[PDB]
Amino acid sequence: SGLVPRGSQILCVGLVVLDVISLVDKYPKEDSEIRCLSQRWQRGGNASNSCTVLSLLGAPCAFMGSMAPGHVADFLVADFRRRGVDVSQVAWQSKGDTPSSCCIINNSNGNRTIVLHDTSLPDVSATDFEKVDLTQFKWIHIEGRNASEQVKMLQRIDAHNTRQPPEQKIRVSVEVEKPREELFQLFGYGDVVFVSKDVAKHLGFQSAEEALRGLYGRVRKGAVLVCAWAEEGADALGPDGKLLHSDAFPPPRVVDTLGAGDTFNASVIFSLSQGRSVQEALRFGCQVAGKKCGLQGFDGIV
Amino acid sequence: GSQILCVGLVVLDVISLVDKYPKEDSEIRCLSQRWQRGGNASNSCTVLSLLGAPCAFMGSMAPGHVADFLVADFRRRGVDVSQVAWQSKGDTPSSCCIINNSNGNRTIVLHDTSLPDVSATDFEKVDLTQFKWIHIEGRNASEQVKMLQRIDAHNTRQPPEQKIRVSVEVEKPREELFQLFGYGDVVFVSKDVAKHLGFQSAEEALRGLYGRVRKGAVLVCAWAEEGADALGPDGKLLHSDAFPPPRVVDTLGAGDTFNASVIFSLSQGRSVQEALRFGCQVAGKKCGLQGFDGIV
Ligand SMILES: Cc1c[nH]c2ncnc(N3CCC[C@@H](CO)C3)c12
Ligand SMILES: Cc1c[nH]c2ncnc(N3CCC[C@@H](CO)C3)c12
Ligand SMILES: Cc1c[nH]c2ncnc(N3CCC[C@@H](CO)C3)c12
Repeated sequence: SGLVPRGSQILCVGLVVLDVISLVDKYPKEDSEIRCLSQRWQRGGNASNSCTVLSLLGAPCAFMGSMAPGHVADFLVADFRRRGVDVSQVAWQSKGDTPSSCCIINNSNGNRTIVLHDTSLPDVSATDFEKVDLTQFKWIHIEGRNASEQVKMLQRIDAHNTRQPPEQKIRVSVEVEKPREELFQLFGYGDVVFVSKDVAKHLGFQSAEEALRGLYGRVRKGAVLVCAWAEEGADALGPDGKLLHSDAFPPPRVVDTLGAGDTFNASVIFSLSQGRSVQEALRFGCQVAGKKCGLQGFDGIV
Repeated sequence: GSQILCVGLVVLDVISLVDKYPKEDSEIRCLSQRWQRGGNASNSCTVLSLLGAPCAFMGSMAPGHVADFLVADFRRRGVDVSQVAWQSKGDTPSSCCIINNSNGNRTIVLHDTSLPDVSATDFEKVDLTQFKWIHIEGRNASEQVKMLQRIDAHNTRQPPEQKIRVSVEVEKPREELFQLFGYGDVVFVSKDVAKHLGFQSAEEALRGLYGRVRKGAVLVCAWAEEGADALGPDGKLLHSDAFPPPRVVDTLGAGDTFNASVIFSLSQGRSVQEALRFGCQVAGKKCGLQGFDGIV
């Protein structure tokens, strides 16, 4: 670990996983030995994917998540490094395994069959977070997971900010991506709040417009609420009450959708961290995420 | 001539242990997962080493951290890797494996990395004098036949006391592999190959395929829980009942266990009948355990 200049990095707090994905002709019959058409060993997870996108955009970035030593962590660490991601903030667990999965994509019908391996590795805690020196970060993005612990992380950033001049304040964003009640208290934190179409739909909202208008009362004064709605583009709503929208930039053919949401989030953060307007950041997010949809993985999203 | 050589594949097996076989389009949580060194010839080496037999492995490997895991695993077992055909181009093959805990059924989705297979030229470089037995996992047929001819030629310039015993495994039902029938003192033919050729039992497959073997060879056919059979030059059919564990939890590498145990028993001077029983016994014990430890 080298010298990191003060206020230089974008930190993403969240999950990492190893997805081994095999493309097959037909679904394997039990007890057989078959040859797949293609196989990919892919690093995944929301905060993890956002870090890859930030590095490709030209931002110094860091990942903070829980990992346990082992073969899976070795591959994942080498993959983060291959993507220029700073792993120095990883919270190494003394017991357990790093999450991984085996996925089979049937070419004949596009069906995804997944076998998850999760040893319920302890999440990043408020005590893990207090030990971090915040000065090297200009932006902190939190993937909503263990809400009561994450609220303490958010309150610690808020206390740091109170004692800083405006140019030295750390910008904060949160993502509420899973429809779990406990996460809904995170709407009340951060400068930028991302709400997924899936959470919006589970809350009974039928469009990005309904979601923003219906959830804006849950956000902090002055915060921007953002909701991507796949092929319908994305919307943002700020304190001025003006609903902002950008149309989608669909690829010629959609090849890979995992994790186009994470590419959108990382692109919005990047553009806002560069001093661009909410409208400009929305458009940039739609452009990059839309481009990612027609590409396998993250190469060439530029 | 004190080591046993196995020529074939070394594969990283990513294993998921499930309570029931996954239904298509489902998302399930497995009981447990592990990385295990696989590949047929590679698994036979693991078994030969636990049986106490000095052994060596010969197959293609590409450098990296996965190869570092495979190599350190070979070395931990005490398998000699000095003959590994190290590549500069490609990556190590890996497979996604499902093991059903309710019956021990194993389902393998192999990723073949187009790694160049071991050639006749790579084998010519092998100093045959250190080996008492050479087993070849059938893959690139024409190249393997030249390796077999090289062992045959070596044997002609040796007394019957210093002759290298040869075994061949025809596991995949691929036409090219049927010439290997063919060569060697012992020919292992899978139930899978036998069924594809229209045979319904190990005995019917042995009578139907004995014409294809070289003079004085022994043809061996394992048939899972029906046990295993063998046929030698005397025309006498030999059978061994299986040794099923009360709870079959992992049959991954059970076939490799049977092959290595038969080879070991025969390399020790036991009869074909005794070697068959031994193969069934060790493979059966393996079936009731996860992996290879405790087969003793
Ligand atoms: C990389 C790694 C795998 N398993 C680990 N377990 C504990 N600490 C680690 N390290 C030590 C070097 C410095 C640091 C990375 O930047 C953390 C690791
Ligand atoms: C552009 C596109 C075509 N088909 C899609 N399907 C799903 N998501 C999409 N994304 C990714 C998230 C962000 C969203 C902003 O427009 C676009 C697309
Ligand atoms: C003993 C047993 C129970 N269930 C099995 N299922 C598959 N193979 C089996 N093996 C291993 C290969 C060799 C075969 C010996 O004839 C037995 C078994």
